[PDB]
Amino acid sequence: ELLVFNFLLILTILTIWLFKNHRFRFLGAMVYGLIMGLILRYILEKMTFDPEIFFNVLLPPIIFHAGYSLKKRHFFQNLGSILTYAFLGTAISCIVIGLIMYGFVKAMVFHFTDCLFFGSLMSATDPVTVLAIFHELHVDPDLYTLLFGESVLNDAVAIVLTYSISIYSPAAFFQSVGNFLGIFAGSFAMGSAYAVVTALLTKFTKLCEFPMLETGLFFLLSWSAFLSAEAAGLTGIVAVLFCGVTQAHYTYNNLSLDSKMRTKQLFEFMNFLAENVIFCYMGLALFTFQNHIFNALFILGAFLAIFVARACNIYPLSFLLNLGPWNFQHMMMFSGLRGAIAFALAIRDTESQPKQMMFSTTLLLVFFTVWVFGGGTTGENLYFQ
Amino acid sequence: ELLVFNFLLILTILTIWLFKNHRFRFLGAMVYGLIMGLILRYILEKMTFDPEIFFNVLLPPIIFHAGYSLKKRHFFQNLGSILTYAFLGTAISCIVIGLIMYGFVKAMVFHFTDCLFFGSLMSATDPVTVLAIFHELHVDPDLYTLLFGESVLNDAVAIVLTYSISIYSAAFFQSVGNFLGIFAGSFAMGSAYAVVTALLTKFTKLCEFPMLETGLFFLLSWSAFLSAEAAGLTGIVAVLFCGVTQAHYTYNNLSLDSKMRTKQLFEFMNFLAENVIFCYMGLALFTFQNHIFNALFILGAFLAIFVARACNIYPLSFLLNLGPWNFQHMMMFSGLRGAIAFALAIRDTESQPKQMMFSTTLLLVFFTVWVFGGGTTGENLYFQ
Repeated sequence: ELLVFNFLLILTILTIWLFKNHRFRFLGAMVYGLIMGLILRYILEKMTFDPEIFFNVLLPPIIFHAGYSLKKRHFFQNLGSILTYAFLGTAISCIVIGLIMYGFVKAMVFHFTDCLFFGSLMSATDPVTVLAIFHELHVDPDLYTLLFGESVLNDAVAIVLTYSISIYSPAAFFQSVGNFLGIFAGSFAMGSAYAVVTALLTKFTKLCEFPMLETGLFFLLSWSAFLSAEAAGLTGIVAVLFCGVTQAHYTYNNLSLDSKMRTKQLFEFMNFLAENVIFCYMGLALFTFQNHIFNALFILGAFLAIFVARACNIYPLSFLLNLGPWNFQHMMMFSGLRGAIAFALAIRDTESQPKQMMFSTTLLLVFFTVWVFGGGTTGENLYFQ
Repeated sequence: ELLVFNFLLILTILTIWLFKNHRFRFLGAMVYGLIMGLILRYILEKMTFDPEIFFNVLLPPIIFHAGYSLKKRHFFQNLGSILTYAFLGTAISCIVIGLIMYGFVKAMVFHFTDCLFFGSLMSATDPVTVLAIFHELHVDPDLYTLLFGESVLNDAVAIVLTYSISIYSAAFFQSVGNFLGIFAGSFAMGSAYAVVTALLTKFTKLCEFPMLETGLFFLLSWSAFLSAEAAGLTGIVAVLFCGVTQAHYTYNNLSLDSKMRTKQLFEFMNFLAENVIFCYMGLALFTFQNHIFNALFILGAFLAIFVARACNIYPLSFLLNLGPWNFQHMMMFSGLRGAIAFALAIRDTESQPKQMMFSTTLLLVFFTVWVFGGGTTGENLYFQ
């Protein structure tokens, strides 16, 4: 694994250079999915040293900046809608299984347990490209906050919800519900406890006179909450650190006054390496030869179902919210990408079932298809408002 | 392994507490490492998993800040004096081998090639505690910049030199060329990436994109370390140290925004050097197969400790007087032993079943020298 890491960096200068050079083009690392892969089709196994378990420990730093960048402009404005969109994860899962179940059934003119697994897997929605486009336009703040809040909550629900399905074993349905509620409640309680401990430590003790000591303690205490989840056996490790929203609510504002900018720059740099996760999408598309061995003709069943499922649970959910404004226009815009986190779930143990491989293959084509919406976003923005 | 890192953080949290309490204490974090091991001793192998190759990849962030923190106030006034201490690593190894050679021969009442490894390894000296004292007191700026000079340079020299004599087996001539060739190639390739970084930020306008140039600087600097290892050029730690020219040119050209961020970001990882400071007791209490020897050869090495830092600086610095120094800084150079020398002793730590004595001996050296470092303010007032 000597020069394997070098290839990750070497291509990344090109990714950095693409953003600066192609700043005004019609339309960064996602472009290399087609051209770059074929040249190396002939080190392939080593470029695959990528360990799934270690993929779920470099993601929490990505999640932390998402929860550390809240502007507190939606806690009393659109928080209720976001909490209403917590049921969207259940809504997407129960509707995706509605159509995809008939998909492979009509293929033969195998169990239902993995059908639920795919539905909960696809529920993640992280339109980072759309959010970046909205931010640079510095417009529609109401849509900016509401969409961003929905994007960081469903994936947190998705990771917790899919685990209970994987351990479903009959009745025993309430056992899976208890595991879902227990893990999610435990993740929030213990995860926020470390943030509270960090907040109270810097609220009374006059440690703010040492900018590095508070900076180092802040990173260690925040990372300890994520680490403690695996030690105690409580799963949802991604959701544990995501609950550090209260960390930016109390610890940031209490007495820092110097590391306020330092915390962002140190942590956004970790989030600035999100192209590595972006690069990993195409990496498993060709390097992991066995992963995409099937590429079966089940795409059309998932292609039609993945958009109609989102279509049939955005307006009805917003219709209920409208009973108790919203411009009646934002629901069309809502339908963005299909989740950055989503890829990691499809690579869980990678061969548990014969169809476990083809879920990743279907997900790979999703990333190669839905990303055109990110490019066709400026035109869509001016189309409506 | 999931909960192994968790126990490292809690003891690392207490390090911040110790440095918080010590504003006026007579005086270090070196205490909790010993205390933590006793609790677990009275989980063992899992705590000290610590892959040997993985120690050399968490080390470069420590070296990078040292080369990036230069005040550019020494290359014009004491550059020659500091470069004269490039032979100090060899000069220390010239006399350390002599005493250690008689240490086991007289005790016996292996071969001398192992003495070379111990002498080259011992030449490292990074008295980070000494620099912290001078900075807080804000005194002796000439002494502060001179001490920082050889302290960080010889660490790279020790790592590159010990490899040549480790494979050395007349045959001594090409070992020097191997040592010189790697060191020469480290400066070329190591500064090659720095030149590329410098020219990119001076011609193309990256000043308007501060969110992007910070990643570019980190990626290019890191790639210098990765390229050296992959290409087969050893002394990869020295290769990243050859990026000292980034602070000379890249840091000053057109950043104007990330100047502070680049310093803080890399210095933040250097603040995580307590893990290196804490990996001693992790291996000094839990690795029962490693440190169980603790042979009665410490006195032979301990006598070599003081004379190594005396038989060289007093003669060599006398030569520099030919072309003041007040004769107080002359004796002050006998500082600490640093923290980089640990990794050279753990190079798979299994060359021979009985030769692992050097790993045992080095661990006691850190404890013995640390208490000497604690009583540094007393020597500061006695001399100056």
